Amino acid sequence: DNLRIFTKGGSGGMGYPRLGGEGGRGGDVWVVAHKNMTLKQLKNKYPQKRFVAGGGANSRVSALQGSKGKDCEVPAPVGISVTDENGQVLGELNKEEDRVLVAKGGLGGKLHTNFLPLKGQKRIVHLDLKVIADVGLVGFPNAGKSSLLSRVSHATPVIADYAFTTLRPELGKIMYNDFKQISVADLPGLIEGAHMNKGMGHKFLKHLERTRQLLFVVDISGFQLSSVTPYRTAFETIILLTKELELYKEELQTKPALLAINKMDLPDAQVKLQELMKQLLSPEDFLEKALEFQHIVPISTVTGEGIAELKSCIRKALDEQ
RNA sequence: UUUUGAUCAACGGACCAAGUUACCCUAGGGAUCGCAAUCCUAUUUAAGAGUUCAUAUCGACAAUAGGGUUUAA
Ligand SMILES: Nc1nc2c(ncn2[C@@H]2O[C@H](COP(=O)(O)OP(=O)(O)NP(=O)(O)O)[C@@H](O)[C@H]2O)c(=O)[nH]1
Ligand SMILES: [Mg+2]
Ligand SMILES: [Mg+2]
Ligand SMILES: [Mg+2]
Ligand SMILES: [Mg+2]
Ligand SMILES: [Mg+2]
Repeated sequence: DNLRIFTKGGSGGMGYPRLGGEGGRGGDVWVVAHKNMTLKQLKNKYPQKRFVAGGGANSRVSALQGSKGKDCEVPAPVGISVTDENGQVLGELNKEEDRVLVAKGGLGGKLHTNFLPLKGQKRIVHLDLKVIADVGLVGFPNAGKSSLLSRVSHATPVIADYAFTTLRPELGKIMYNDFKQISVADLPGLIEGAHMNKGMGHKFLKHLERTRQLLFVVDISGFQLSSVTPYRTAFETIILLTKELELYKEELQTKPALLAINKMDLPDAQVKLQELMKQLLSPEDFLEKALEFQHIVPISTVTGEGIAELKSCIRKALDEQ
């Protein structure tokens, strides 16, 4: 849902000398909102990504003025954010019936002025519909987010046995007895830092920006997880999780977030729970500023223990804001 | 006792005569492609730059098809 498109403005019609007058302005490119299903159409159908607008009509005998040209339109999903090639946000078609002048039609060719014709503007426009979920799930690889989403919903999420798996976020809506549906999306496990875009990087991290709230899975196996070389403590992971989010965007840290303990079934994990209870809250032997929302609940996937309790806490936060 | 006379130029030249008709009439006949000169475009060129985990090409200059313009009552 993060495609890209190129467009070209129509050319200006050439003027008719001997009092004929101005030529028509070139056609303009307006990205037009349509049914949200159109997103698949744009990226997949019409593989050629160049969209061109009709050039302005040339002046005709009897000193007819230009026809102003023929505009071209690009269907887009609702809620999409229109951004420039450099990443500048031109606009977002948040609601339907929303058109944006992404490209400018060529200035109408006027014989009296300096320029007889003028060519239409052309540019690369990035179009992305980063998942605007009610809340987002953020965790390290092998955290269990896919397993956690598997139990709450029936989305058959891909289970990441190894790191760098489940690259594409999977949107799952959680039903409640109150008949309220809350969308939860599971992204792939993130690496430490990633401010330099190491490994996976923060390219997929743009999706969380849209999400109103963040869900932090805390794998107890994560505590001192090998991570290949060094072994990282869970307390360290939380600090790094907060630190890396702040580096990518300050607002991300300020946004509401929740904590989700995972893999507490193991008796050794239960011993760690007291370590998790000890870590944070009371000052620890620290090894940037970090933020603790305190919305942490002890649960285990696979065994499906305590899952129902967490659901209530998530709903309370959503209802609050 | 030898000669001269025309924008008679409608130029084989009436000495000297314009409009108008739906108010009309008669006799009839009828019908009932080229060059150039720039400028746009489209396809094939690509000189170039390019490019970067549901992520890119555009495009000099040409070639070719169209549409204009200057170029001839
Ligand atoms: N003991 C235990 N094992 C679990 C639990 N949750 C997941 N696992 C195991 O850990 C494996 C790793 O996959 P998992 O962490 O679920 O995938 P993911 O959450 O999508 N990983 P990623 O963080 O990269 O997105 C699973 O296939 C499963 O065998 C849990 O609560 N307890
Ligand atoms: Mg005559
Ligand atoms: Mg004669
Ligand atoms: Mg003769
Ligand atoms: Mg009358
Ligand atoms: Mg009368």
